[PDB]
Amino acid sequence: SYLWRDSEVSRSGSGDEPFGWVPEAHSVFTERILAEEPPYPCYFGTQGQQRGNNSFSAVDTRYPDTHGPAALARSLRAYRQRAWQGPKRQTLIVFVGPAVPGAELADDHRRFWTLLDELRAYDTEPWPADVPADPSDPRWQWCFDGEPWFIFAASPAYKDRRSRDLGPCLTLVFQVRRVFEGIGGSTVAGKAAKRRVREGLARYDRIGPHPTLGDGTDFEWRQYTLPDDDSVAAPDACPVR
Ligand code: HEM
Ligand SMILES: NC(=[NH2+])NCCC[C@H](N)C(=O)O
Repeated sequence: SYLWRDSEVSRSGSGDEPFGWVPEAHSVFTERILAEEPPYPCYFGTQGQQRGNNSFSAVDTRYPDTHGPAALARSLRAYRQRAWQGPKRQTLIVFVGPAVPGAELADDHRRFWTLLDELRAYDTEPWPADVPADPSDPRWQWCFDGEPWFIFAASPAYKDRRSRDLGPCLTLVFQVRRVFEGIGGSTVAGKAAKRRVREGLARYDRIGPHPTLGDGTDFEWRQYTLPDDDSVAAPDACPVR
């Protein structure tokens, strides 16, 4: 019941109630993604926003038993069903709040991995057979509710990689793999997509595309939590589990 379309987010909370900080986080996020000049680097995200294809949820760290990982697992199951109907290019954006002034990027990434770990406990489906369960396997991807996802962390502590600063809260961006159908890495369209996004990053960010994004697949976990510099994590060092 915490899965929201744009028009529903304002009813999340009002004032100091649980989620009372969500409507403002939603507005900061949409302002970032819809900004005109320079445009947000990912036109897919911008187009998804414009087309009503982004859904939202939240975690309120003050109330983990009612507004935390158990509820987010329910929201994610509902989102997964939604993501397989209508437009292929949908995204779920989950704000984790209230915001913590001065948090370091490493702290927000720690919080990200901890939240994924807490979700695994609430998964009602077995881990997919086509995906290795061992997070040190080159082919590991995070899975939930019977399928792999692409998931990444955004944080206000991304100072140079501004594309990943979506507002004052740690923000989790979830997609089922369906979003990439038609823009695989070998495809003409997929190469054009990476060109276009990376041109956008070269007009928006203070640091270029991270090496773990590739030239334009092993150890995808490193993409979930890009650093703010050119450091490259050890491949077998995924924090999950
Ligand atoms: C609110 C939704 C979205 C946000 C906030 C978002 C954000 C980003 C960001 C920050 C990047 C730069 C690389 C990175 O930091 O990981 C990126 C790249 C990209 N996004 Fe999105 N995105 C969104 C939706 C989508 C959707 C729906 C697709 C579906 C096709 C998509 C496809 C891509 C691709 C292909 C890249 C390029 C990867 C590369 O150059 O190697 N995005 N996006
Ligand atoms: N935000 C992003 N980096 N999006 C692109 C994710 C693509 C994903 N690594 C794949 O193999 O399909």
